[PDB]
This record gives sequence, C-alpha cells and structure tokens, in this order.
Amino acid sequence: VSLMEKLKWKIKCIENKFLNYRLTTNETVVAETEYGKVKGVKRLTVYDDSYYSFEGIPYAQPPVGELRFKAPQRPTPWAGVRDCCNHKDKSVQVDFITGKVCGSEDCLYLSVYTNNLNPETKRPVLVYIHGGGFIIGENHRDMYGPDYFIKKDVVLINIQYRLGALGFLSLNSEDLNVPGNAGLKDQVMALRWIKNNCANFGGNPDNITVFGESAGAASTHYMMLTEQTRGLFHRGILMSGNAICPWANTQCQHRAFTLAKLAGYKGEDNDKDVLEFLMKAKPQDLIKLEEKVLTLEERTNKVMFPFGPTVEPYQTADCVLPKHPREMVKTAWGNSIPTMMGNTSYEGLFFTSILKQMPLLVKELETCVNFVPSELADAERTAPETLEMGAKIKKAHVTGETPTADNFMDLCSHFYFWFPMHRLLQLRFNHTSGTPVYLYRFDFDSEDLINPYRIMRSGRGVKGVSHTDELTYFFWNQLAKRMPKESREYKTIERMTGIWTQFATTGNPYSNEIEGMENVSWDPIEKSDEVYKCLNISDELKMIDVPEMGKIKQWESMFEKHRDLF
Repeated sequence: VSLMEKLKWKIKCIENKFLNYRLTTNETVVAETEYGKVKGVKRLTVYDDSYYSFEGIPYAQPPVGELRFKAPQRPTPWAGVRDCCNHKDKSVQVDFITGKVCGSEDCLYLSVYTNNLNPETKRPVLVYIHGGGFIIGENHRDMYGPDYFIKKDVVLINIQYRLGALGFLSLNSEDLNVPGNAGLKDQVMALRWIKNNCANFGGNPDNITVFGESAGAASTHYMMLTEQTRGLFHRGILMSGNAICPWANTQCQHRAFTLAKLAGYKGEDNDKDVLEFLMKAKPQDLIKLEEKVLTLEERTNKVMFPFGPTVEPYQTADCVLPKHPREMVKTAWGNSIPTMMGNTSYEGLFFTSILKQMPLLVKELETCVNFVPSELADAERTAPETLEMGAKIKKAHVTGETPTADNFMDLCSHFYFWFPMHRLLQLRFNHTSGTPVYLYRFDFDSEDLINPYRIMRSGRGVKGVSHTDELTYFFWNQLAKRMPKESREYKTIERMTGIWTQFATTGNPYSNEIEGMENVSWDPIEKSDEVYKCLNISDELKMIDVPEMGKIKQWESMFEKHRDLF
C-alpha cells in the first residue's frame, strides 16, 4: 500500500476513534452467559439506528504457553460482571496496511449485536466468520460493523479464531497432539457457545445461519462438513468460496520444519524438536516469517498459503477434518440444510495490482500448466498429460493470439472460485436430502462506497466487481459514510441485508418486500439442470443463466478420463 493511502488510513483510524465515542451511549446492559455475566452497551449508527453491543466475550481459554498450537479449551468462568463494551485484540497477523505484525495470541473472542435484547419472539441468529486467507482478519467494528444488519430484527454474531501458523500448524507425530486445524476447532467451540448461549440475547437456537466470505466461506463450509457440528445450525451461506477451492486447504505438515529453520532452528527434521523450538518463539517472530515459507515450486503450483486447513494425520476426539473435503461431502450433515452460494461478476480482478507488479505472470497462460488441478498434474508440470489439460484451460480463457492480464484474471475467477463451486454443487447433489441450494451473482459496481480490501489491493479506480467488493454492502467499516436513501448504494445495502436476513429466517432468499424482486422467480438449482440459474444483483435484480457456464463446462472436461475425481 502506497504512502498516500497509508497516511489517509491513519487519518481514518483517528476519525473512527471520534465517531465511535460519539455513537457510544450510556445505556449499559447486563446479559447472562454460561460462564458468567457480561456488560454491553447501546450504540448508535450514522443512520440514527441503535443496537446493543457486546464485544470480547471469551469462548475459549487464551491459547498461550502450553496451549499454543493445541485445540482450544473451555474458558475460566467468572462470578462478577465482565466488561464487554470494548473490543479485544485480533489474532497475530501482518497488518495489511502498515506491513507490521499486530495482534495477540489472546484472541479467542466473539461479539454479539442486536437491536432488541428482549424480543417478543426469539430471532434468527446470523453468525459471520471472517475471511482473510486464514492469515488476516478480525471482528473489530472498524472492519465488520453490524450497523446495517441491526436494521433487521436479527441477532448478529462475529467470531474470531486463530490465524496463520498459530492456528494451523500441523505435525504428523501423534504423541505431540498438534494434528492441525486448531483455528477450525476454535470456530467449532464458538458455534457451540452460540447454540448454548444465543437465547440470552433473544436469539433462536433452533434457527442459526452461518455465513462467511472467501476463507470465511471455506470456514462456513467446513462447519457444514464436520461431524463435530452436526445439527448446530440450520442454514449456510458461502460467499465466494468453499472447502473444495484449491486455496482452502493444504498438506502443510513439513512446513513447521521450514518455518523453524527460518527462525534460526538448528537440528533434524523431527516433529518433537521442531515443536519444542516453535513453542519457545515469540509469536510475532513466527508470523513475520510466514510469508517466506512457501518454496518457489509451491508458489508455481499455486499453493497460496503455507499454513491452513489440512487433512489431519491421525484421528482425535476433536478432529475436524479426518478426510479430504470431497470425501467429507459424501457424508456431510450440512448437505441437508438450506444453502445459498454465490460469487462476484469479476472475482479475479482482485489480482490487478499483482499483475502490474509481476507482469511475467501473464506468460503462465502460454501453456496454462500451472493451473491444471493439482490432483491431475505433476509437481514439475511438464508431463504431456498436463500440457494437454493446460491447452484446454488456455482455450477457455485466452481470447486472442497473445495472453493478456484480463485473460489471466478471468482464468483466476474460475480456478479459484467458479470451478470449485461447480464441483461442490455436483458432488452435493449426489449426497443430500433434497434441501435447496440457491445461487446469486453479485454484479453491482460502485466506488462511492468501499471497504478496506480495496485499499489493500490498490484497487481504487478499477472498474468491475472484484473479490471482496460485496462486503461493503453488508458491513459498516471505517471508510464508509452515510449514504442518501435514494442512492444506488443504500438500495443495495437494503437488498443484500434483506436477502440474507430473509434466507436466515426461512431458508428461501426470496421476498416480495425486498425492492426490485417483483418479477424475480428465484428457483433452487436442481440435479437435472444442465445450466445453473442465478440471481444477478446489479442496479436491477434479474434471474439469468450463469454467464460463466461455458467455461465451467470446459474446466469439467479435464476430468473426462478421471470422473471419480471430479
């Protein structure tokens, strides 16, 4: 991020300080939880709405010392009242704007929001799991403010969970009890807290919706796959992601050793000596080195993060992922709850800045071997079969005689999002009770209202709807402003939160009370459908055939000889 955007960010952080004080009221309230009482407070919004706010509710013991890299433990209860009028630290991470390590190991908290603590009827509960590649993110309201959602009569809960190597270190040796996925286990403990405590805030424990974007969508999907969460919630929404995405998991068991070596470890490649080393290290020191762990080959093979969700090397009581995601789909309890999935209309547009900085990436489309699904390719990417499959991908996305940045970004939309969605839909149809899945396509472009990911990506002035652009219309953030009610942006906020709230309530995203839906016939996708239908969300709401269908089928064709792997 440039100096100019850094200095502006800093000014916005100071302004958000002052705004937050002005919107804090003196109406404190006290709620009961299974571990003790919590004090929260009424806050106002810039639209002059109000909501009750509880931040910093612990759902697990701080994972420090001997608990580092381990499954979460339940928290210590308290006899008095805990002050929850203020946020806690985020998980240790690199700050996307400053580039400095920030956060704390003491990060296992959630926040609860609602416009009415004592409603006549218990309300739908929506739980947001934030994205950020499993390496950044938070539930702070300067990024994820509930100010738009609390216009609806819902309970909204935003959770945190361990990130990076501290959340996703994995070691083969069963004796060490570091199987991996600690951060996903964090999410599990949070969802258990929510089911067992949302009643205290007017929530219906029998009508919970989990949703998330990007890594939060992969997370929502993991929470729909694992037996650990069976029946804990009742709808799911996957926004630009799922667990089949190539970036959403990784067999990272050898990278603990690699990280240790980067941090100055001398010794053998041996799980116990490496763990004992990492257990001593300053948490900041490990997180700063994480961007250096992936090898050239791994990066070439499109492995996106060194640590992340993994198939656990051995089964334990708290095992979240005992098998690969595709195998887990075959028995998943979440296949049989109402589900909504969607993507934006130009997902890969996110990588505009990366392609300007490393223009030689475009030459990857000369053969496209690096984008062949890794289960079909070779690490070398030189096998004749890999070349043949790469030629198929190239036909799908290279439009002229010279591959272009636009072509690269289009390819990325499919590699990272549309193709794994198609794979998931087809696999799920074979293993479900018949509960509906609805598709949306977010296609609303504005720069009058933005969110911090646009700064992170240097995407100001870039026309089109990138990965993360829809979040602006769901959550307040410290770059936002009050929009006029007749503005296209305000209308889109009402539409997006209205649709999500409607789906959370009934399992059907359609509502006649949502402006622009008068002629919308939004049917769920059927197994028999050759072509997916979706609600395209622009200035108008229109049911259309997914424009991406043709390319989706071309990617599918790579599995013609290997249909069991599709």
